[PDB]
Amino acid sequence: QGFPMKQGVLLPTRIKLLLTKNVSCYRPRRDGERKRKSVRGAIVGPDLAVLALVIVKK
RNA sequence: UAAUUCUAGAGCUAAUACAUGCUUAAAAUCUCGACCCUUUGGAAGAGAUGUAUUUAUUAGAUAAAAAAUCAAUGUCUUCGGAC
Repeated sequence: QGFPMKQGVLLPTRIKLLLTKNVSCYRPRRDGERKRKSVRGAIVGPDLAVLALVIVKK
């Protein structure tokens, strides 16, 4: 669908959260505002469409 | 990702952003008290004191005169201690 992954939620799905200032996946327009957005969980599965890979040793 | 002032991973470098942290007069006054050897003693040395926070306890005088008194003392000693 488009949604990104967030480390800390122990589900293989997506859910609605109330994001805050210094946390990733959100960027506030005014000061002191918080929005409810929807983010995808931290467990991989057949639904994904990309994946991040860092070569820690070749 | 069909999509909205949606955003993920990897790589750089700044501040009146964020996090730390030194400098300086002399004086006085307190407490502790090495010693001292003595009467009625005096003393080295030590530490404490900005402002702000919280609690407790004191100063923050005043309507009109003079003695007797208990001692202590500033002082001329008048070694009385009156002042």
